[PDB]
Amino acid sequence: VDQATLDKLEAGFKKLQEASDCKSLLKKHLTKDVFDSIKNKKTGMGATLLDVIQSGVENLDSGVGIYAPDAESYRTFGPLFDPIIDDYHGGFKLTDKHPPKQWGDINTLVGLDPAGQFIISTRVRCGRSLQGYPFNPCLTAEQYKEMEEKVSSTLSSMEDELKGTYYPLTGMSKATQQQLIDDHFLFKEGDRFLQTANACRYWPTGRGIFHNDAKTFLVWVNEEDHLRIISMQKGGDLKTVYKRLVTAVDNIESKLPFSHDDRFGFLTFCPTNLGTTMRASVHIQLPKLAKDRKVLEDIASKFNLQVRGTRGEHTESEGGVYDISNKRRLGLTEYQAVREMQDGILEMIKMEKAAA
Ligand SMILES: Nc1ncnc2c1ncn2[C@@H]1O[C@H](COP(=O)(O)OP(=O)(O)O)[C@@H](O)[C@H]1O
Ligand SMILES: NC(=O)NCCC[C@H](N)C(=O)O
Ligand SMILES: [Mg+2]
Repeated sequence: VDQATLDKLEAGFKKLQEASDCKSLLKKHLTKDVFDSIKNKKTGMGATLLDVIQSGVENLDSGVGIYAPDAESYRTFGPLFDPIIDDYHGGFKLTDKHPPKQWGDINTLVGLDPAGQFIISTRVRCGRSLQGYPFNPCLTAEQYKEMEEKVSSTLSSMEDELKGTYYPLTGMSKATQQQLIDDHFLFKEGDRFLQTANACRYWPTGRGIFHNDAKTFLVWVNEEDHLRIISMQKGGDLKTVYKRLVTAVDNIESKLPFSHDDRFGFLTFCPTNLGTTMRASVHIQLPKLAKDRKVLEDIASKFNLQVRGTRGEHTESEGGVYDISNKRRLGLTEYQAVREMQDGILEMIKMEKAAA
């Protein structure tokens, strides 16, 4: 680690201390001891502590504030990652290891809202990293192009329900891009948390989206993770949505090598996405319970759920529509993660019906 970087870290640490109302896990867990213990360390790819905490230093409204530039970072900077990961995922000890992949019995999942008055749409995503490629901040432009080639070529072999077409962001019309984002299908462009993590270099080179014609099965290429594999549709038929995701991921896994860690399960760029990498969500209206989004969030938290705005994290609810999902992804199985959403949403709906 050089001097210019040390200077910036000391100043960043200072900034976090002075931000009396900053509530990120970065601020909470980057103690002086922790800070001093790892600030002079560097990975084989040259990732430093600055590359890890910079997004959280610059964006004090971060909930977490850190990312892993490469896989090594998770251990090189363990003293910071470890407490943050344990905290976010609701208990995960130094000696704990994420369980083996287990989709569980899909037939035990139910329709989340049969009368159709609360839930708008249901979505399940996972993320994967390609073996042999580091995370965004360590990628070159050429690697983005190489990965895009590997993934798009693989997805051309999908068949039946999953058969579809790859659409590069490069050459994509502004109108087509904006509509896909508005309809909740395509990742947004220009995220300040990702940008400051240097996760968006060379944009839009290598970025794009694959989907079947119905857009119930989608794969994001080279956004936050190398792949995000998504199943979604209108309504509350979680069983179908989840079954389609399982089929797609099992099939893609036989073709592409993805990075998996004995302790952290599937590796991802953000520590919140480790393990199952799974975020199962609904877009839902709960007018009585949502009469104050902070009350809504307090209720959700007891069910281990997270509340986001309509256009994703770091956005507001529009027209009473909230994104509610399992928060935890690591230290529980895929089945357990999706069941936390199912169970929590079914009960929150019951509470809404009962509320005055
Ligand atoms: N249950 C859902 N139904 C429809 N669209 C959804 C649902 N949950 C999330 N989305 C959309 O997914 C996109 C990604 O949002 P983000 O909050 O960035 O999720 P991720 O963890 O998938 O990256 C946004 O456009 C958001 O509207
Ligand atoms: N909504 C979320 O919890 N997103 C995961 C972390 C995103 C961003 N780096 C943050 O810390 O807010
Ligand atoms: Mg996202």
